[PDB]
Amino acid sequence: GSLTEDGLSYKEKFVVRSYEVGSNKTATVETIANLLQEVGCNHAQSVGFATTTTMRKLHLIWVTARMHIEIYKYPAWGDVVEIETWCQSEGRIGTRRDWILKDSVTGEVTGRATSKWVMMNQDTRRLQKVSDDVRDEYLVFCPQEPRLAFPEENNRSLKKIPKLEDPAQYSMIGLKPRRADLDMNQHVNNVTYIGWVLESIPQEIVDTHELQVITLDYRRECQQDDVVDSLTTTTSDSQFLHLLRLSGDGQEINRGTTLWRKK
Amino acid sequence: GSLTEDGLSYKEKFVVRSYEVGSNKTATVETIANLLQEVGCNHAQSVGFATTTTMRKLHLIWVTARMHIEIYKYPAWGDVVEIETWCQSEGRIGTRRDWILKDSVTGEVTGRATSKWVMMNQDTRRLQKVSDDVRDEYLVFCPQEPRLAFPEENNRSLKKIPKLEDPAQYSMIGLKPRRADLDMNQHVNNVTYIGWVLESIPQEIVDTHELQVITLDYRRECQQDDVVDSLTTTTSNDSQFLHLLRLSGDGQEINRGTTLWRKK
Ligand SMILES: CNc1ccc2ccccc2n1
Ligand SMILES: CNc1ccc2ccccc2n1
Repeated sequence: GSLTEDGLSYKEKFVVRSYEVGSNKTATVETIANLLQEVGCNHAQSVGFATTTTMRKLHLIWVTARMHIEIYKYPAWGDVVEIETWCQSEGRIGTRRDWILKDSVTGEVTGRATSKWVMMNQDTRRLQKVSDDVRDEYLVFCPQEPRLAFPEENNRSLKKIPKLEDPAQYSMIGLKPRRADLDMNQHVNNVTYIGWVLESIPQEIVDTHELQVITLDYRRECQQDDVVDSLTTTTSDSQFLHLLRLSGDGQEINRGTTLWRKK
Repeated sequence: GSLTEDGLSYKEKFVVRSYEVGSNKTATVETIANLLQEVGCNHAQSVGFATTTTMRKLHLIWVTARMHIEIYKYPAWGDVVEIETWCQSEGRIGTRRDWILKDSVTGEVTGRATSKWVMMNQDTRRLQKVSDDVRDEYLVFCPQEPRLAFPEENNRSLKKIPKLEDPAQYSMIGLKPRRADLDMNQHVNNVTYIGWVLESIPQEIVDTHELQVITLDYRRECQQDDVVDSLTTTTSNDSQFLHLLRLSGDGQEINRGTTLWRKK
């Protein structure tokens, strides 16, 4: 991988592995999400950066508020996929990281993703607006003119997601993270929540449809000793409304939507 | 990746990824196990397979009976590890796949692994001895003289593992696979069982020790709708454990194993 010529974005190639694919012999959406996260980590490393600056002194970190992914073609086992990523400031609201997925052989865009990140104190878990002096520290690594993976005026990445009402049509209860679900800081990896959401989709939908779009909001994290219930209701192509909540008190951890195309 | 000069082994390099590491910023044993499985798949693909034409006609497959891994140094996040793998027939008992892990920068052996595979009918799940027709078909891809990752006389890879007696010292109950735990054939990936075994090790041991050796026997598979209980008892500077995975309901054994950990 490497930064591009202007130093304002980063590209990296990946060969799809045997254990990274589903029953269609193409990369799962969780494998895609892991690759997006890996290229984001490599971009931050390449420019000297969690992706923290003088935020370390104040115990501040970037945390994901929303992840949105659209896949047109899932790469096959053994295929090479090229991913380009970049960041942009969204004023004092937070930051945005965008990605473009391409087939290396054809050069065709096979997917796109966007994510919204907010600044939070790692100890109190209190959010805060991005101040001047921290904004300037990473503005030199971002394009100044807007560059959006989802430009379309009125698009799926900015839709408001409603809260699923009980009773849910489908559910998968008692979900728990194991050590492989944790990152280097012992926190549950953001991609595990995508897996948990998908667990309540019936197997017949997975066997006859392909996931085209997933939008996921992150409200609160699941701790290593917490247990999660995954809830889904059809709202329709097939569309679903999703809700992840703690098994005990019913505390919301995530809400989302998925759109699936018939194969 | 590529086959070596004599075409009797396969090598491949991997850069350790950010999500592949634990709290020490080094590759987990499950990341290592996934890389061993990936290099085995690429070796089979490079020589045209890992079932032969005769095996597909008879609905026969290779299944893992035992996995044994020893790690001296876990590669760090961003490091390049080189893995060499090869196979050998073990007469009519089955096949053996071996691996050697090396640090690409130093060329030093940082790990080694060995696995035993048996031939089984895909549908009835009945094991069978390897016939001559099948044996000759893959012998042209294996070294003829013995080549062992674990040559030592009384080495840990061939030890008999006893069955853990109730009550277990430690346990993790209600373990279930999710879709990410399944392979392309919708079967639970062999590496998930390694994770499940390790789930019953206390966090204090993981935080103060490093896993040096793991030996795991595979008796039966966990189906997508099955639930597993993971059981561990200390058997021991070094710490050793006896492990047992069994179905949550009837207590049917799925795996048994041992781990050896050294103090950091
Ligand atoms: C992996 N995702 C998260 C989400 C929230 C966090 C809060 C404090 C520290 C780490 C965190 N990591
Ligand atoms: C991934 N491991 C296994 C173990 C046993 C199997 C039996 C039939 C078909 C596939 C199998 N896969």
